[PDB]
Amino acid sequence: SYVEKNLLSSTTGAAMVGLPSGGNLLQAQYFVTPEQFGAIGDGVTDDTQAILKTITFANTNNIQVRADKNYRFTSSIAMSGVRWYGGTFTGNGGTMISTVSCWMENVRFEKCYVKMLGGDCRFYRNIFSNATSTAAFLMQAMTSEGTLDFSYNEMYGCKYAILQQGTGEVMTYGRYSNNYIHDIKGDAIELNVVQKHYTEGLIIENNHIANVDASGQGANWGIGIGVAGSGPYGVDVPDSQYVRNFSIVGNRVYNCRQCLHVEMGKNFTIRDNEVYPNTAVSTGTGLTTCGVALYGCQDFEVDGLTGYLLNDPSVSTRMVFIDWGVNNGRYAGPPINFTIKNLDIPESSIEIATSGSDAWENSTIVSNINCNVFKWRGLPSSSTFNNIRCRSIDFIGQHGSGEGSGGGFYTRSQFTYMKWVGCTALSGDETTVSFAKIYTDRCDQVGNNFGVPTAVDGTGHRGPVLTTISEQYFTAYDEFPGGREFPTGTVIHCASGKKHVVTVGGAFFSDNEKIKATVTGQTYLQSNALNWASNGYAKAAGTKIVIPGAGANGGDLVTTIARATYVTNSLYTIDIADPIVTPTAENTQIKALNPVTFVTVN
Amino acid sequence: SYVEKNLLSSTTGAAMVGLPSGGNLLQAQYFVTPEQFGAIGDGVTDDTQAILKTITFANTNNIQVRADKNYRFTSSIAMSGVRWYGGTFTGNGGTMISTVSCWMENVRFEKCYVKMLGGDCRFYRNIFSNATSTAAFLMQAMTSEGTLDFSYNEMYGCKYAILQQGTGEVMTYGRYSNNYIHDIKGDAIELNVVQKHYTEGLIIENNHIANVDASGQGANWGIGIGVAGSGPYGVDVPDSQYVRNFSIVGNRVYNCRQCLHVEMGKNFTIRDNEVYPNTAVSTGTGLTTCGVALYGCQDFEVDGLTGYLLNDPSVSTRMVFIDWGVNNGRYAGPPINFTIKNLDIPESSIEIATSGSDAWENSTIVSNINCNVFKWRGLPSSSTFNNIRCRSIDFIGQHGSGEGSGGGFYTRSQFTYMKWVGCTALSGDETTVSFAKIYTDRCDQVGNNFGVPTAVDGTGHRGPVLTTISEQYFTAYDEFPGGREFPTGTVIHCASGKKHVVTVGGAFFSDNEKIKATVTGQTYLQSNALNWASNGYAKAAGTKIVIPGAGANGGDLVTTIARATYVTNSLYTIDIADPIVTPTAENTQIKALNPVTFVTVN
Amino acid sequence: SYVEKNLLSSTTGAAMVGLPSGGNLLQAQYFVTPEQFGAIGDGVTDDTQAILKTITFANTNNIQVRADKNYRFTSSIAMSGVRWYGGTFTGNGGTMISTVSCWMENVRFEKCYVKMLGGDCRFYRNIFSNATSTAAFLMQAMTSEGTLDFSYNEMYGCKYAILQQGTGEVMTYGRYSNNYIHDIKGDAIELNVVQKHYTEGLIIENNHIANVDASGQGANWGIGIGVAGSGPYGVDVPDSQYVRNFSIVGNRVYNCRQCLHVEMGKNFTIRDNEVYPNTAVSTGTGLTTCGVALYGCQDFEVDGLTGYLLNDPSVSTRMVFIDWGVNNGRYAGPPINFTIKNLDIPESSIEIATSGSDAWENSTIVSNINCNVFKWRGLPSSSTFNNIRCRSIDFIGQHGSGEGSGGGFYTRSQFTYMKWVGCTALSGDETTVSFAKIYTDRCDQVGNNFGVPTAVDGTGHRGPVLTTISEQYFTAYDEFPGGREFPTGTVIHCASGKKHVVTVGGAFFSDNEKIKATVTGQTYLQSNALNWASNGYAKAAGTKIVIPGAGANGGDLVTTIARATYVTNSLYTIDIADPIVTPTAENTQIKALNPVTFVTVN
Ligand SMILES: C[C@@H]1O[C@@H](O[C@H]2[C@@H](O)[C@H](O)[C@H](O[C@@H]3[C@@H](O)[C@H](O)O[C@H](CO)[C@H]3O)O[C@H]2C)[C@@H](O)[C@H](O[C@H]2O[C@H](CO)[C@H](O)[C@H](O[C@@H]3O[C@H](C(=O)O)[C@@H](O[C@H]4O[C@@H]5CO[C@@](C)(C(=O)O)O[C@@H]5[C@H](O)[C@H]4O)[C@H](O)[C@H]3O)[C@H]2O)[C@@H]1O
Ligand SMILES: C[C@@H]1O[C@@H](O[C@H]2[C@@H](O)[C@H](O)[C@H](O[C@@H]3[C@@H](O)[C@H](O)O[C@H](CO)[C@H]3O)O[C@H]2C)[C@@H](O)[C@H](O[C@H]2O[C@H](CO)[C@H](O)[C@H](O[C@@H]3O[C@H](C(=O)O)[C@@H](O[C@H]4O[C@@H]5CO[C@@](C)(C(=O)O)O[C@@H]5[C@H](O)[C@H]4O)[C@H](O)[C@H]3O)[C@H]2O)[C@@H]1O
Ligand SMILES: C[C@@H]1O[C@@H](O[C@H]2[C@@H](O)[C@H](O)[C@H](O[C@@H]3[C@@H](O)[C@H](O)O[C@H](CO)[C@H]3O)O[C@H]2C)[C@@H](O)[C@H](O[C@H]2O[C@H](CO)[C@H](O)[C@H](O[C@@H]3O[C@H](C(=O)O)[C@@H](O[C@H]4O[C@@H]5CO[C@@](C)(C(=O)O)O[C@@H]5[C@H](O)[C@H]4O)[C@H](O)[C@H]3O)[C@H]2O)[C@@H]1O
Ligand SMILES: [Mg+2]
Ligand SMILES: [Mg+2]
Ligand SMILES: [Mg+2]
Repeated sequence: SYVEKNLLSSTTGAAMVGLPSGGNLLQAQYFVTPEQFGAIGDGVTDDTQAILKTITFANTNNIQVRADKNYRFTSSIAMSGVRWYGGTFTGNGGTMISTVSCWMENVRFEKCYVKMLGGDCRFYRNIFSNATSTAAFLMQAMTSEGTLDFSYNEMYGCKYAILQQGTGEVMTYGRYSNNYIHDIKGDAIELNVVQKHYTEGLIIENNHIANVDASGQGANWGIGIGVAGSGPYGVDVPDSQYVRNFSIVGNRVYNCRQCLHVEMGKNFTIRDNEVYPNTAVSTGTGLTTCGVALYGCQDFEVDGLTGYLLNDPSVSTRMVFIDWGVNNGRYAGPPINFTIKNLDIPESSIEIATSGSDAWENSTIVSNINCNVFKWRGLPSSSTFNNIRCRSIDFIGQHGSGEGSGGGFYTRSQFTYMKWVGCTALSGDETTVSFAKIYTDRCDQVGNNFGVPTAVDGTGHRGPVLTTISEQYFTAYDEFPGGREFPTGTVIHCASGKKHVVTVGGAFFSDNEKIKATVTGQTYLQSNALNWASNGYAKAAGTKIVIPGAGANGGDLVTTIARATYVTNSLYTIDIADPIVTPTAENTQIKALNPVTFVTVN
Repeated sequence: SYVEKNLLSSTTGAAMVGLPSGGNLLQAQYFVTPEQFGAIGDGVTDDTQAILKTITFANTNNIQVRADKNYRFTSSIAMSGVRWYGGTFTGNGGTMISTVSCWMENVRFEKCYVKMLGGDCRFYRNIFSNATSTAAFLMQAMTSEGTLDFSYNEMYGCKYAILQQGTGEVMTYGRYSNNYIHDIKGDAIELNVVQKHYTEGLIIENNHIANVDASGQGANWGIGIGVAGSGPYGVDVPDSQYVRNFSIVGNRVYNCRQCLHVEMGKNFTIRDNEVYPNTAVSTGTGLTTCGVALYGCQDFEVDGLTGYLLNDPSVSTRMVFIDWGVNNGRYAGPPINFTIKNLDIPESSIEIATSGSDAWENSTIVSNINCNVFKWRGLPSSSTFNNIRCRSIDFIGQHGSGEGSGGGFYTRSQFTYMKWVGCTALSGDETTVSFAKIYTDRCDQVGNNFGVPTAVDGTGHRGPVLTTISEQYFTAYDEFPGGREFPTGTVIHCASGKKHVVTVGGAFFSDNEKIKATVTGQTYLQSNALNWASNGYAKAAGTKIVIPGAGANGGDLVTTIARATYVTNSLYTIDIADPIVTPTAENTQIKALNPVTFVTVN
Repeated sequence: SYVEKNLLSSTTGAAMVGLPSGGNLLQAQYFVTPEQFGAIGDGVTDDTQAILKTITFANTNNIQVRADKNYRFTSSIAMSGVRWYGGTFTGNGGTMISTVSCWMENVRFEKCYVKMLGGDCRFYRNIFSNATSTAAFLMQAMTSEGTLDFSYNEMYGCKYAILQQGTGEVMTYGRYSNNYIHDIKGDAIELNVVQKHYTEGLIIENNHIANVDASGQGANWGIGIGVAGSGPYGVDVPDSQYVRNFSIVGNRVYNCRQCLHVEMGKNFTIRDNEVYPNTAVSTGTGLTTCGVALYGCQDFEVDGLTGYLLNDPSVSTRMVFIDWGVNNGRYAGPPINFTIKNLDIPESSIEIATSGSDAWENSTIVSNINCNVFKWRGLPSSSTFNNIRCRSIDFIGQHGSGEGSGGGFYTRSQFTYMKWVGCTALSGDETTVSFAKIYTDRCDQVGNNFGVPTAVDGTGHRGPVLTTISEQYFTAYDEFPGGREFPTGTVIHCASGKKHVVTVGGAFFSDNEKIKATVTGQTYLQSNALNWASNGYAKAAGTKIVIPGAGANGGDLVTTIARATYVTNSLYTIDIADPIVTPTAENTQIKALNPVTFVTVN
């Protein structure tokens, strides 16, 4: 009347054991484990065949796998339809596990990698550690269309972490969110030639990436997050060559040679990312150091960016780099129809190369920027520049050969529009801007601390020649205000009713100016003739001046007034931004860099 | 000395089996399974009663349920306090499972739906598939106050996915985050008449929604994400009728007739959503196609929007639609106190209808916009418009009957303020704006490529009559600059000291202008008399001109200069934006659309 | 031939039971449970020793723990390397569980707290309820370097929820995301003196916090989210004293005395948070009520803020408070190099106290703001103010002793720059601004509804004395436009060619103005002499006026025209913003607050 030794060991033996529910143990087997198929789980014993039987059994009976041990395996394993919770797989270094419609949580993939081959796959709260394959999580040549949620995983110690190659069946939708990827030697997330994919959306969001160092590795290795469509680049190539409708939002990329990269992307947004590039990592892989690098892209925004470069600024300050593509050594595919905005990168610089044509429109917006150098090439059909705080401007509109990517390639004889509102180029006391070849038919400009010159490409080609009057002042006195630069066209209205019109932009310094002798290294000047605390002979900080003979080897010294008139040692004094190089003798003149001409009415 | 066959099958039988811990199997029963209560799990056998006993046992003993099979059930199941992990429920199509204070993970609800009835409920990493009930996840007539975290679930194949009806006990807090909802025939997330709910917050964030097609379904079906308070609409109805303090952030809604909808919302934010409306889906359900539709709302912002419409633009370009509500065929409840900003939707259009009164203030801000048509009705007590790039402006301030929602209903005789700074209305070569009925006491305007006319509603009612001078220019020459439009009040300062004041805004074209004969379809004009490459007879691109007799049936052709003066075939030439319709003979005049009048001082 | 009673109970007994896989029950033991070590799980029996053996066994054999019951424990438990799923721990109130490299999910920590001591720890989907210890989740004196993911947990009923004390080994990286913290009596998230920590990043994002009420508790208790570096404060103290490179993004903090707090932070961002402060909670703990409070911080942005205060506005409207630090009763450490932008807080106020020096630069940006009072102290080396909508401005540049934090401490004689573009100070009909001590060398200002006066700190010290002309108007008539305020320097161009230049800013009211008698409480005035519907004697709403003798005790009444000229009862009428206090007799004069002086040319 007792249970037999046999039968209890049979495939129905658990049916003999009662449980508090009133059912039996056989009814409690909601899973299988690899140990039930012979796995040792010691991380050393070869468990490959045990794993294969588990997968076969789970597929055939549609039963989830539970595991907690460490399964050493030595050759490829194919999985289809499996739900797997827990455990560690330990490959040879780069051994492959393929998944079709697989759901995996709390798994550690040690010294191996997962290759997704199709279906609806889901990966949560896993660890991918120490892979020596090209990628730790690979999407390539899928045999059926896929969707993917790849979220809250941690990946480290590998080469590429997440890599997609766009051959095969399409991924229609993918979310890559809240992963933690660190201490790797390839890209953290690279989606290569995926223009056909992600029709219903690609979203790469809230990933935290740290220490991407591809030193000594292959070409292009070491990008933080990268998305690539298909060449050839070109302003008019078909929409189907581009990766479209995707977003890269809220990620953090620390200590990486090139944090964010897109080429041949269209209709996309790069929003609120935080990046810390470093010239010193991924040595030899050929990447241009920066936070955001975009090539040949159209119809996109960069909206919100923070961080700074970790290397010394003398090596690089490049943070935003928006450029043409290249086909076989020839530039092609200017970026067009884009918005750069809300960047908070005061230490770091922006470089943009675009274009404009009669054959297609290009409308650009740059807005709400805090940066270091703002460097720009190209003349869109319309370009607006609003609330840019920068430390210098390096700007050429219709740039020619030798003046930047695609110089000379396109021109636009039709209506060309530009606007500059509320911008500030200022570093300490210096306002440092350079503008050229702005062949605009209309240019509105207000609220800037500088004037923007526009140019004419052949007589009559941009309408009547006009100068926008951006500054007008009132003085309670009649004498022209000295020592302060005014652009051409500036009007001064006097309380008496007189008015001055500036016909050659510049500043007034009397021909009777005399300064005290100077010595090398001196950063102030003192008056030996005129009253610099009068309005007519005043000295305004920010004004560019020339001190004859005071520069290197007796050249003229061009400098900036750093502090306006004050009295010390009973003399009128100003400070200059650059020290005297060659000493000057008593009663040397000082002059404006740009001497004003004005006319007076009444 | 051997175990009996009986007793081992008893409810304590597992106590006889030793484990490596040194305990017994009975101590390892941390869960129950449905199979322990007779469930077959084959998806075909009716397991309803087995499921009910499981729920009873789990509730009574506070023990979690584990499952992995497929439980066909055929009538309603009520659950309270249950923690359930895994398995598939398969109903008849719309069979109900109710939950009170339930926690569910990794469950598939197939052909059935969950109805939440109260407590603190949590749903993670579930699938809701193929429901034929009205909603797949329903909140209605809760019998106790609730909180809800509904996150990282996938829902598809249903009618409504998530639906709340606000009757019963309140949901005090709810987070709906990171769900994937697709291929449905009702709304993806609809919270209807929930003004009493969400005192401690409603947050709808980072959901990815795709393919919402309610064609052939009931009224209003097919909204992407919708939130509704209670009628009647009205500017002064009680705060308690509104859904308040909620947020809709970071969602993606692809291929949906009306992606985001709020009515009777107050103190809310719609931030950084990406939407792709489509006129072709939800045929017959009566929705206005767009990305964001807001009715009767107050104290809100739309901050950040991307995407575009999937249908052909000839059918619709409507993306943002902010409008009054309607009570029984009468408009009521103008939107007031709102901010529209940071929209990146260059292909798509914005339509806003508001109002202003002496009885209440309405302060509006529209800022940092990239859009197609900007259409506006209504005159707030203060309205600011900053850094708007658009392709046309269609604007009426105090709009009357027949000119938009609520036209004529309210007026404001007190101080009314408006500002336009740094805006651009431009499509290729055309600046296309229409303004009327701007009855402002002060209007500041700078940095725009157009002038904003203000109007007076009865003599003296807006102070002395002033025209803001928005443009002033300098010329090195005395002749008036030809061929370029200047608003009324424009001042031209000459290097000689002369000045021109524009007393009737417009452009100068000499009465002696003669052009060569033209033929139908021609898009250029050539001079037969004057030197168009002189400043006085210049031709600026963007200027609107009239070619007598060249329009349809010999009407005048109003067009725009597309390219300023150039020489070809030894003649001064300009391009026009619109082709000649009716041919013109040699020595026809060309004129400004708006002929200038100016006076010259000196 | 039957199984023995013994042996089946042995540590290998499960090996005798067959399963459908063909393996045995021993191979299915992927976990241990506390009941296998003697735990009763009734929440009452002391299970402390049972828990300790479980931890020992799990550590020694590297096996996960599963649990579902309620384990009462009574003294500290140390855990290292454990993977624990499920169950409830119930301490004495504040009993400690320590973790080193622990992974915990679906656990409830009742009346106890977790103290993290190092390694890589992970906490998901847990509940921390009713702790009476100082904190429910404590990081302090870690014995090895840590990383932490603390996400999707719920915490309530405690004192501090999450607290870190920065002594011991560093946390190199931490993500605190998507938690739900409510009904607590300390801070929700407080990271105190952690300047050495988070080299690879600190990210606090998408947490929902509600009801933080530290009434009756210790000093500083009741902050929503707080991050603190190390004193002493000071503009030039070493970088190592600051918490750096962190972010506080997307959180919601409802009903809290001080929602967000940072002191001694550098290179950080506070982005898109929603906050609802309340003066009534945390009574006695000494916190300044507001949404965001920053002390002594540098190189940071506040980007995006919504919400409002829950108390009556008469008690407080303070929402943003950016201030110096304090060392031993002396202010020190001005905030420098910061950007305040994208704030949508129309009901609530902003208070900023900064500084500027020759010894270091300070570049500030305030942009795209909707607020109530905008209060500012301090004169940076460069400061820009763009698209600020506010209800009043309270501004002093180089503020002195008694005029705000750090008044008098620093001055900058070198180039000092300021810009105001497109700002609006307006409350109903009143434009209420106060500016002083703006000692700038250049100040660009356009598109505002007010003028910004700049000042000179000693003759000659800011260059020639200039007034920016911010407004110019055109009139079709010659008479000066009456009843409307114009800043000094305003130019009016007449259609006749005449021009008026405003030499003393103000408004024109004729000396022949006479009004009808008034009575107390009256809010309109009526003309008894002049035609107020003429341009020369016009009355513009918004103009500040003086009614002699009409204020309290026969003082002059200074008020604002609320409605421009209209006719009622056959008399020219205006409305005023403030009622008559002391009655005035027939034929009293009305005057401008600021009487204009102008000169006319021609
Ligand atoms: C050096 C290089 O590194 C990676 O590529 C980088 C980068 O260097 C490259 O320049 C490119 O950079 C992008 C750039 O073009 C674009 O302009 O900008 C992007 C930024 O947005 C840049 O990222 O792409 C990067 C990813 C490697 O991907 C790359 O590999 C490729 O070249 C080598 C030749 O040197 C090989 O030819 C690779 O070929 C693949 O190799 C696998 C493999 O595992 O062997 C094949 O797979 C299969 O066959 C094996 C055989 O064994 C069995 C039978 C088994 O045991 O199971 O099956 C195995 C496996 O499961 C099978 O799938 C692939 O089919 C094959 O395509 C080629 O990918 C290079 O190393
Ligand atoms: C056509 C319509 O579709 C949905 O409503 C849509 C939309 O059409 C409608 O216009 C509205 O649109 C909103 C609009 O008003 C506002 O202005 O803008 C919003 C955008 O922000 C728009 O969304 O709301 C939308 C949701 C349906 O919700 C709607 O249903 C309603 O009308 C029909 C009549 O045609 C019914 O009267 C519905 O009544 C509910 O029906 C259920 C039910 O299951 O039968 C009731 O429940 C219970 O009783 C059954 C009986 O069986 C047992 C005993 C059992 O076996 O267990 O219990 C069952 C169940 O568990 C019980 O709860 C509800 O109580 C009852 O209210 C009504 O909802 C319509 O179909
Ligand atoms: C009142 C106060 O509340 C908290 O501190 C608040 C706040 O009041 C304080 O002003 C400060 O505020 C910050 C402010 O300075 C800065 O400027 O701005 C920040 C905003 O960004 C403000 O937050 O910090 C806040 C957190 C408490 O933290 C604080 O505690 C501290 O003071 C008291 C004295 O009144 C104690 O001295 C605390 O000392 C700690 O106490 C524990 C303990 O549990 O006893 C010690 O731990 C250990 O020893 C016990 C003994 O038992 C065993 C043997 C066992 O049974 O296992 O081990 C136990 C435990 O496991 C051991 O760790 C700590 O080592 C010790 O440091 C002191 O923290 C005060 O209550
Ligand atoms: Mg777009
Ligand atoms: Mg608000
Ligand atoms: Mg920074």
